[PDB]
Amino acid sequence: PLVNDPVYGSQLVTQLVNKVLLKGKKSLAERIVYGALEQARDKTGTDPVITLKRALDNVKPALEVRSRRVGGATYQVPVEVRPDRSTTLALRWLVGYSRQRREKTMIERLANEILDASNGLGASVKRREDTHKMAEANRAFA
Repeated sequence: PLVNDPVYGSQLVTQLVNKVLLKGKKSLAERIVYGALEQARDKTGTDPVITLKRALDNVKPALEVRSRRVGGATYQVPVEVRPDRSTTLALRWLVGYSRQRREKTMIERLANEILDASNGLGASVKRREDTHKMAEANRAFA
C-alpha cells in the first residue's frame, strides 16, 4: 500500500506521480500529474479521478502472455493478470504513449492521453486490445 494522495485521497494518483517521475524531482512529477488532472477537469467538468479511473478501465489488461519454460523450451503462455500488475501496466502505458503525442507540454499530452483513453481511444487502449489479442492467439487448443 502506497499513500492516498493528499489532494484527492487516491492511491492511483500516487502511483501515477511515481510513474511520471524520472531521475528524482518529485515536485516536477506532481506538477505534471495534478496539472494533467486539472486539465481533465476543465475539459469535462467532472471529477478527474473518476476520469482517470475510466481511462484505467479501458487500458488495464485482464490477460497477457508470459514466457514460461516447459520441457526445456520457452513458450509464451496466456495468464490472468493480477489487479496490481494490471494497474501498473496501464499507468506505464498511459505515461509512455503520452510522450509521443503532439501537444506542446507534458501536462497537456498526459491529460489528453487520459481523456482519450477514458473514451476508448488512443494508443494505450490499443495496447490493451493488442495484449488481449495475443493472449487469445496463444491459447494452445480450441
